[PDB]
Amino acid sequence: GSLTEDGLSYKEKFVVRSYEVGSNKTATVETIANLLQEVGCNHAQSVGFATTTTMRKLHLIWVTARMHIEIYKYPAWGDVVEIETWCQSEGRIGTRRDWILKDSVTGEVTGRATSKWVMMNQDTRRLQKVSDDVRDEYLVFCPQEPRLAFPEENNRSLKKIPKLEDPAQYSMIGLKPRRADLDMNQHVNNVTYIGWVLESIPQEIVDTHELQVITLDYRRECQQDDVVDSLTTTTSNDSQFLHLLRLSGDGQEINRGTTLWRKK
Amino acid sequence: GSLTEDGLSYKEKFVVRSYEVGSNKTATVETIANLLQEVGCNHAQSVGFATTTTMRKLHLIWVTARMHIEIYKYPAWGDVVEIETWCQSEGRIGTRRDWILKDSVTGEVTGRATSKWVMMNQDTRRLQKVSDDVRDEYLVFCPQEPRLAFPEENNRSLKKIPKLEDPAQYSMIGLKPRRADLDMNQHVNNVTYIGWVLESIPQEIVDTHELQVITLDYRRECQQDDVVDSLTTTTSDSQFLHLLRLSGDGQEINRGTTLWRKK
Ligand SMILES: Oc1ccc2cn[nH]c2c1
Ligand SMILES: Oc1ccc2cn[nH]c2c1
Ligand SMILES: Oc1ccc2cn[nH]c2c1
Ligand SMILES: Oc1ccc2cn[nH]c2c1
Repeated sequence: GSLTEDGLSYKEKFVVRSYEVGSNKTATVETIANLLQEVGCNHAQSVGFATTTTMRKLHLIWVTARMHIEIYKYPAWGDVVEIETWCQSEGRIGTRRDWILKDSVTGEVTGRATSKWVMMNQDTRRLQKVSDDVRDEYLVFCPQEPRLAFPEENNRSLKKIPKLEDPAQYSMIGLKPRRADLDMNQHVNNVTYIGWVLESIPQEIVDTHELQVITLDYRRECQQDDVVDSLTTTTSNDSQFLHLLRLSGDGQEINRGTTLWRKK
Repeated sequence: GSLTEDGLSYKEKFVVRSYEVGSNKTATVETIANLLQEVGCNHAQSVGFATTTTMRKLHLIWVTARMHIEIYKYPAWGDVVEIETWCQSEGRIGTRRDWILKDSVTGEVTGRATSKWVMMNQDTRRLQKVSDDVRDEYLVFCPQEPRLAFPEENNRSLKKIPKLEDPAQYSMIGLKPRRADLDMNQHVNNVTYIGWVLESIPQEIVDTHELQVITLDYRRECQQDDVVDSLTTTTSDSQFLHLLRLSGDGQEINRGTTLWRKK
């Protein structure tokens, strides 16, 4: 991978691996989300990082508040997918990281993603508005004029998500992360939550439809010793669902989301 | 990746990804096992295949009976690992696939693996002795003289593994595969079983030791709706005996042994 000519975005090519594909003979949404995370990590390393010096001094970290992914065409095993990523400050609310996925051979856009990140103290877990000092240190690596993967005036990436009411139409109970679901700092990887949300989609939908859109809100972390319940209700050719992840015991919410599926 | 000059083995380089590393900032054993599987798939595609023409129509498939992995040095995030793989027929018993892992920069051997594969009818699940017709269509892609990743006389890769007796010292119960744990044919990937075996190793061992050797025997496949119990007992470096069995009736799916070195 490499930073582009202006040094304001980062591009990388990936060849889809045999173990990365699902029952459709194409890359799963979890493989895509992992590649978005990988290109994001390489972009941060190429520019000196995704904590800055000031964040490390104040015990501050970036945490994902929302992830929105839209896939038009999933790459097959052996295909080359090219991913471009960039960041932008959104005032004092937080930062936004965007991605554009392309078929490396034809140059056609096959997917796009956008994520909202908030600043949090590592220890207290208290969210805070972005300070001007921290902002200045990020701005030199971001384009100054808006560059959005989802420009549209009424787009799906910014819609409010309601809380699923009991009883859920479908559910997958007792979901536990294993050690491979944890990252280098023993925290559950954000991609595992996508897998858990999709667990409550019935097999019939998986067999006859392809996941086209997923929007996921992150409210709370799931610990290594936590147990999760995944709940889904149909809200709708296309099928739409409302999703809720909550702790098995007391029902504390960890995530809420929406998915949109198109007939195969 | 590419077949070597003689076309009798296959080599491929992989750059370790950020999400592929664990708590010690190096590639997990599950990442390694996935790369061995990936280089094995690419070798089969490059020579005209993971099933022959005669095996197809006769509804025959290759299934893993044993996997033995030894890691001396795990690659870190950004490191380049070079993997060479080859196959050899072992008479009418089955086939063997071997791997050698190297640091691509220094050329030093950082790991090695060996796997035993048996022939099974995909429908009845009955194991079969390898027919001479199938043997012939495979021997043109394998070296004729023995080439072993584990040459040593009666080494760790060929030792018999006993059945763990109850009560187990440690256990992780109620383990279920999710859709990401299934492959392109909706079968649980062989790597998930490695993850499940290691789940019953206590966190204290994980924090103070590194996994150096794992030998795993496959007895029965776990279905998408099956629930598994992972059991471990210390037999000793630290050494453990492992058993994976169905939550309910206790039917055995796997047995194994691991060897860990102090960090
Ligand atoms: O559970 C699921 C269902 C659908 C998809 C698509 N990619 N990953 C999935 C997992
Ligand atoms: O057929 C293709 C080829 C490459 C890519 C990349 N994303 N989706 C694809 C589909
Ligand atoms: O549960 C475990 C424990 C140790 C390792 C090392 N790689 N992957 C593991 C999983
Ligand atoms: O430090 C290294 C560098 C590359 C490889 C490959 N396997 N292990 C390694 C360790």
